[PDB]
Formats: sequence, C-alpha cells, structure tokens
Amino acid sequence: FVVPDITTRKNVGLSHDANDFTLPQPLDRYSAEDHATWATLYQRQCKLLPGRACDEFMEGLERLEVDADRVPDFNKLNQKLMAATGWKIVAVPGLIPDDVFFEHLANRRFPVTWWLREPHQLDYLQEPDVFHDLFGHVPLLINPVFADYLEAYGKGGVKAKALGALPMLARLYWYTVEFGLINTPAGMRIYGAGILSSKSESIYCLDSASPNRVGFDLMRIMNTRYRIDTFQKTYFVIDSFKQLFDATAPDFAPLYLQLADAQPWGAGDVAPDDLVL
Ligand SMILES: [Co+2]
Ligand SMILES: [Co+2]
Repeated sequence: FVVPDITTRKNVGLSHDANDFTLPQPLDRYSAEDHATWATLYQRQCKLLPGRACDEFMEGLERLEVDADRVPDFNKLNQKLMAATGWKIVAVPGLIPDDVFFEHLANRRFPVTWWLREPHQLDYLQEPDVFHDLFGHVPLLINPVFADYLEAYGKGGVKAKALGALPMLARLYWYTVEFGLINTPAGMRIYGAGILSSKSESIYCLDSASPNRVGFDLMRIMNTRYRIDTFQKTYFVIDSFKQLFDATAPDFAPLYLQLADAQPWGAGDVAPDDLVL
C-alpha cells in the first residue's frame, strides 16, 4: 500500500507559487498539539546544546527572540532578521526544486518548511520540518559572514545547473550548513543545522571516537558522498566562518569539470591528504 506522505498531508487545501514555491505562513493550521511539540523540541535542544553548539548559534536564538512556547510567527522573526543582515525567511510547503532554492538564497531569502512533525515523530523526522528549518538553520543568519556565505552559495546555482554540477554543490551545503563543525580554543563545536536540531547526533558528533573529523577542504568535500538516513561518518571542520566565505572566491567551473570524471569518496572514507583531527 502507498499512503500520502507527511508533506502531502500537511499541505492539503493549501497552495504555493508554481515558480518560487512560497506561501503565506498558515498560522491557523497550527494546533495546540503543534505548539506543545515545538515547545518540547525547543526545551530538549536548549538542555543539550550548551557547550556543544557554537556560541554564535545560541546568541542567534536570543537575538531573533525565537519563541520557546509556540511555533514562531515568520513575519515577526523577519523584523529582527532584516535589521541584522537584510535576510528574510519565506514559508515553503516542504522540499522545493534546487533552482528555486538557490534563487532564494541568492536573493537573501531562506526557505523554511512551514509545518511541524507530529508528536509521535518527536525523536526524528526524515523530511525537514519547521523545527529543523527554523531552529536549526535560521539563528546563524544573524552572523554577517555566514549570511554572506549562504548568499554566495545561492549565487553559484546558475553556473552549477548549467554544468550538471548541482550534486557537487549539494555536497558542499550538506557538509557545511547541514553537518558542519567549527574548531574553537574551547574545543570542537557544532554549526550544522542537521546536528543542532537532532536528538542525539549532537552527542555522537563531538563525543564519539567513531566518526572522522577532517579539516575543511573544498575539493574533497565536493567529491564526497553523503547518506541522508544515518549519522554522518565524516564531519568537516572549519576554523572560522570566514574560511567558508573565502572558499566561494574561486571559479568553481574548472573544479566541477575535474570532479565530473573522478570517483567520489564514500561517506566513511579518509582521503590521503585529509587533515584528521
Ligand atoms: Co505542488
Ligand atoms: Co537542513
């Protein structure tokens, strides 16, 4: 039997743009259950993340006044975000086409799935939801270096699309914005949204001897596969957000062509030139 997935179920009776896929955030659709689920997830992460999340992330939560007790009003959040870095969040139905996603980031709009996981899915949801997209991704947009990195990433979509290289950019996004670590004098910390919204990947990625922690390298990352349904086997570590922005400086086109005829590293592989931490 095939049943409708959660994205389909949540969006019944709603619409979105055929070209850019946004909709007004549907506040009427959040039930008391949703606000309680949000509050529980927020509480859970706020207990776990001190000393694990990077300090910029924690400060972003407070500066943006992300509600602890209810799903946030995107419009209210935007007032603070816009004044900080000129970015805004836009509501989308769920996963959107790549070219639309890049056009959004290139224009300083960050797409956020509007709906929330059901209470029985508190521990984990496969598809992004509003807790992962808002709590996980948005606080760092207050940081001008990180915000400029996302904008530069977005701007690179047109070239990647023209060259059949969108999956190579997707690897960069996955291993930085979703699953990145940052080294600090206080020790390793987390900036990746997929880790920051997780029940326990925050514990594994810093505490476990199992995953590889490898120094950031652009070419290596764009040649590295990832899986979506397990903890990461490798995490890439930056020294500063400036390193990410600076990595977007060169022309990616010759990098894409050289990678196009390479075999990619598996998610668990250690490459010969890896700086292993
Ligand atoms: Co549709
Ligand atoms: Co994400």
